Amino acid sequence: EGGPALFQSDMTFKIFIDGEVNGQKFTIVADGSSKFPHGDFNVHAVCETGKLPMSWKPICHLIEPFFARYPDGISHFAQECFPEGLSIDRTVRFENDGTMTSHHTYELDDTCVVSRITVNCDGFQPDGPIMRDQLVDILPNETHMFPHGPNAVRQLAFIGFTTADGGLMMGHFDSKMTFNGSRAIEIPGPHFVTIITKQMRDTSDKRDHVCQREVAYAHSVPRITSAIG
Amino acid sequence: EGGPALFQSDMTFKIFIDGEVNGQKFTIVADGSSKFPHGDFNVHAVCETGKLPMSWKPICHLIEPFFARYPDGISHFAQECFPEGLSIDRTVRFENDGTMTSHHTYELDDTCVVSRITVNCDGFQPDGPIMRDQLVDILPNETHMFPHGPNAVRQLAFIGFTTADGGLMMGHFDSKMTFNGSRAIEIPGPHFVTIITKQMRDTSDKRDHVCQREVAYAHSVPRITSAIG
Repeated sequence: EGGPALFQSDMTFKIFIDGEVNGQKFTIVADGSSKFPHGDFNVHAVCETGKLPMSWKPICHLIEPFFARYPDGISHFAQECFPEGLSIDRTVRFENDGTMTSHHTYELDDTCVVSRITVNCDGFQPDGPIMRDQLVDILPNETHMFPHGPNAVRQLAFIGFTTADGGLMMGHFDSKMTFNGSRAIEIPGPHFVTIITKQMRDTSDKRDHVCQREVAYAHSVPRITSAIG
Repeated sequence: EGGPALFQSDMTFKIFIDGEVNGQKFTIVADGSSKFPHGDFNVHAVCETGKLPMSWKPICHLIEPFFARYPDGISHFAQECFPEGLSIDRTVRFENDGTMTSHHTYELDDTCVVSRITVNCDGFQPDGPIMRDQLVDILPNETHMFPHGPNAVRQLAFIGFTTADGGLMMGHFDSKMTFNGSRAIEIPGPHFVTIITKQMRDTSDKRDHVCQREVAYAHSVPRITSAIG
């Protein structure tokens, strides 16, 4: 084969982000380590226009669904999209603040994964927690995956960020992964992917950047057999 | 504060819902039971105005967060809420359909929680799957519970329902649970409550009713410390 067959070796991956936020175009390149059976992987990403013009927090999701660990019995869409690869459209709407809108595309490089991304960030508060970099932590979460028509899936998530003064900035994440190819592909039934993420600027680098860790795995949930028995 | 002490016995509950949908009033009354350790309780619901004019499925979250089994280490906020009690303001925005707005008060009467709810459902598509009773089941979810101000927690969820043509009706659920008391109560950290829900008709009760079983348990997700391993 195959699709998930391709993913049984250890893996590297490459991320070319080409973003902007309220005007300031920037470029971010990152590259990647994920060891079979995946589920746990770290990213080094380097801001190539020197300094990043806003927080690195909201970048987390931008910097690899195929690397989530799936149990047998839940079909691994993101992995089955290969080799044809997949695209992603995604909005994240932060309350009383801005909206990221990414478009990602992905290509397999026999055992590498090239990821090429546009992201616009607009209507954002320049005085707010993302620009003033008042974003303390990134709450873990149970993202919801749903079958989206014949060749895609949808990922819905609430992304929690803790504010300087110990509040909460809530983001609404709506993301659609679509298979590029023409052949048939199984759309898994409704499930979840748990995503746990830790971020930080690798203190030994002259150029703005960060290291990032993510644990991410799929599960389903109980079924009820009857409403009395 | 001695609220969780109270819930250490087997309780009952009674619910009065005053509803309207597309300008047509309806009333639902419910009762049920939740034996310690709780988290798997059932409710018998009856429409007091004859025939309900919409699917029963979307009524599910209306007919008891204090009956979610928590584990130690997470404050079980809806339980700390007594003896005083708690209220909920909840909105469910359905994709391309209407909104359900509800206000709930909860009172404890010895070992009975009495619930009083007014809900308004507006802008619902008359030929839609909700008004045409074409919802077929309810998808299990992972609500996300966040602490909110000094007196409240916020609950956020994707509540989906399978329609009869096997598509998906998706609700954006946003709920604020407020402590009615003037003391200070412990505001738990960000966690989750998993909810599984199933409805069935008891064929002995000739009235318009549902029996609804719910499995609900809170859990939190371990927060990675090393950005390494």
